[PDB]
Amino acid sequence: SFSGYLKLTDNVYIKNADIVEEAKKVKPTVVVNAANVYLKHGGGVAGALNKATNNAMQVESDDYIATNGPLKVGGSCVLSGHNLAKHCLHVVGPNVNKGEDIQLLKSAYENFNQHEVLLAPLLSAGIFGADPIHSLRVCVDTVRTNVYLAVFDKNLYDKLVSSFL
Repeated sequence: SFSGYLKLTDNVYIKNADIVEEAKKVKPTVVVNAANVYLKHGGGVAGALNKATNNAMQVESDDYIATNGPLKVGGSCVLSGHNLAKHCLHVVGPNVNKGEDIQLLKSAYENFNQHEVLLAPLLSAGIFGADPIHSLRVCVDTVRTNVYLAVFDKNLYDKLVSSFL
């Protein structure tokens, strides 16, 4: 199962880890992708997860968008986890760099409550432009299911743990 995580709350755990490497090691039931509404997995966590699937995630995602149209900011869809997990929960956090409402971050995290346990990144962090300390706070105040957070950046991980209220 999950190893090396620091327990933050009853249900939230955190580790300084590459979520692709973590998914390949654990092969969890659900890995969360930091998706955009178009499921265009170009960069950040989405680009890394997609590259690990040899682009199979993108091919599957393009078929999903052709059939269903784009997701909503704050929304999600369940697709295959390919070689990384049983399923991938593609969750769209607001992209502050695209001028999207930060209030949608709580709605984005609510998608995690439909899954008993998940391996996930901090939503709207990184190239999505939100403050990762705020994202962690929304995560622990919104998610009630067991979430194992992988934070790629060591310096950010230390700052998140050291400032956790």
